[PDB]
Amino acid sequence: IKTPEDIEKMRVAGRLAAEVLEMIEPYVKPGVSTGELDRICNDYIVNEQHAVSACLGYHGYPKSVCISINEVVCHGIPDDAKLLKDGDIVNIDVTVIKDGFHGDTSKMFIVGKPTIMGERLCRITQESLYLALRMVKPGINLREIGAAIQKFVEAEGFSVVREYCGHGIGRGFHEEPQVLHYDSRETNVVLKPGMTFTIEPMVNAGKKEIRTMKDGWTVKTKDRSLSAQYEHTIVVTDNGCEILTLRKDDTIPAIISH
Ligand SMILES: CS(=O)(=O)Nc1cccc2cccnc12
Ligand SMILES: [Mn+2]
Ligand SMILES: [Mn+2]
Ligand SMILES: [Mn+2]
Ligand code: NA
Repeated sequence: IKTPEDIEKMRVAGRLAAEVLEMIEPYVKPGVSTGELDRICNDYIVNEQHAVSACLGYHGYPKSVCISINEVVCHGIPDDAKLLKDGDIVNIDVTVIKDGFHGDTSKMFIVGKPTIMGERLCRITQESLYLALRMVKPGINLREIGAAIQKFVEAEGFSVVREYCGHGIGRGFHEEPQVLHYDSRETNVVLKPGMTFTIEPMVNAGKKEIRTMKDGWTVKTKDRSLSAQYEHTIVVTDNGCEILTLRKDDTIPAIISH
């Protein structure tokens, strides 16, 4: 449970994280390397935002952002040799620390000519984040929120990745609680005002199972189906929530009141 002043620090950090995604958007084009995208992000964070990437060095992570293409579910490592191409779907997952507090958000970019199925998976995944956000208010259990995401996603013939989840966030990067995106008999966390955490559903076109690669980081779908993710950092309010990482292109308001 964060203090008013700490919540303010989270607004600042969350805005910065959102702004990295706004900044990078025009660079997300056929032909660019994920390596360069990462350099551009890191330069912006250090030099213009006077912040730091939370990811760089975190538990040994080598880069400043995670960039995940098509069948890669999460933790794609920027690389100078990996070029974006027409029809790709790409997640850029950003976390910045500013004044001791973390802001954590990601979105999908569609590269070149969108494919109908890429467009669909991306839209449905964002909608699954959106429906979750509209549920958030004190007195609700996280279990219900995980359950609703799962129900929505699967009704689309998609699946929810189980190995990854949203999380409490503040002066730490991945704090309690775990925010599962599916119904779990383990989840029992009733929301309270001032809690800050993320919601970050990872949705596969095919089966839920994943595979980790040999670089200690990159995760793909076991069946090599497409996978998409969107993420926001939020604070629970008296009556709902406030999205700390909102972007210009978000089709949901910052403050959600009940
Ligand atoms: C820093 S990171 O964005 O690459 N993410 C992570 C790093 C290290 C450990 C993690 C565990 C769960 C989820 N994300 C993790
Ligand atoms: Mn991560
Ligand atoms: Mn993230
Ligand atoms: Mn996160
Ligand atoms: Na993907």
